[PDB]
Amino acid sequence: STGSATTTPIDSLDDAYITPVQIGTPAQTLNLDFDTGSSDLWVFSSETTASEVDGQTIYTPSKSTTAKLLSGATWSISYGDGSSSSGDVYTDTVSVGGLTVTGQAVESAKKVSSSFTEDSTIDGLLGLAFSTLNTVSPTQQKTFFDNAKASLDSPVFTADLGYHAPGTYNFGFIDTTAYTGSITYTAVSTKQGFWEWTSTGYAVGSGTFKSTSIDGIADTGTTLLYLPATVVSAYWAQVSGAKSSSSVGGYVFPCSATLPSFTFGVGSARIVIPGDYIDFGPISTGSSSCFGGIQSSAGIGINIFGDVALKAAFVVFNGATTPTLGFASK
Repeated sequence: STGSATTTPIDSLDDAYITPVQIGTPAQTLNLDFDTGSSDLWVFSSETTASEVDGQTIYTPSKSTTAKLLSGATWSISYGDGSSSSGDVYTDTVSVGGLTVTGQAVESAKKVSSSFTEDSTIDGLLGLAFSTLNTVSPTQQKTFFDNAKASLDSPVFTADLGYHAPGTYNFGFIDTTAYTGSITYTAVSTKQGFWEWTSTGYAVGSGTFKSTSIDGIADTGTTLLYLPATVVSAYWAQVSGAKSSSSVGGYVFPCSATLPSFTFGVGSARIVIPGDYIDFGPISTGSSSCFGGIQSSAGIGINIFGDVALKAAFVVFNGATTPTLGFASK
């Protein structure tokens, strides 16, 4: 089998992407944030504290003839950005882009943090990291990809995120029309439960390539590119007037600037992030200070190849017995 679904930016800055997901019978369609950095499929629901729901579409398991309470199971998750959610668990039929899994753990939120409530466009998350990170207790549950894998034509999914435009998540096949040149594959460590890999270096604008190993994760659920402070300082030094602002929480730059590109290495291959992808707009309405899309990972504890980086590429998440990652230009 295969599946193919369009993913759409939630706003004009590509702060996140939402993908429609069918849950239950008859189908209830919710717009979920596909997150290769976590492993829980959780939704706003009829069980979510009413004051914490503001415009989201909810899953109502009592209206689904295929929903079953997973008795005794609970979940609770905290994300890198400090947001969180928790609740109980149902199993139900879940379909993405024509690909159907029966018996999928659908984690129903009883509580969500303010960041989730305040974002009316995201109805929940669909985790695509390794199932070892799943938070369901006392019986850990599998991700949608893990459940689908044996049925797929090939044990892979791909992310093709757009810049200020829709893109695609495919399951079970590699669309050879969706990228230019060849896909370069690189080793993955699953030791921390992430799609963790090692970039071979970077360049700033038209500058020379610096060969240096940068360990990080491919994370579709993180907006920005988070790299070591040395690398990030070298980037922003090429933008007149750019500075790290502790009050804003990262590097900012004059909105009048033209940003240089940023290149990262994948083996001997190179992915070029255009300068425009690094512009996250005014820090507040009307300001002439703009937020940068490349930020320091210092104090995160890990480097993160988030959407800023991934949207410059066609990315293969290969879930073979020994997983790998593939990157192509597009």
